[PDB]
Order: sequence, then C-alpha cells, then structure tokens
Amino acid sequence: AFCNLRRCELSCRSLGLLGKCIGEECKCVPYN
Repeated sequence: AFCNLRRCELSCRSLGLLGKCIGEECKCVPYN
C-alpha cells in the first residue's frame, strides 16, 4: 500500500510542518 502524501503535505502544512511519507503512513516534521 502507498502513502497519502498529497493529503499529508497539506494537513501538516496547516500545522506548520513538513508532510513526510514513512512508507504507507504520514508524519508531520521540521522542514529540511
């Protein structure tokens, strides 16, 4: 199964975080 990256880079952005694909799950983290 693939991660929902386009949903993640918006949802974490609405919190001031980088949306990161772990592999099938999303993470909200500092921008690199």
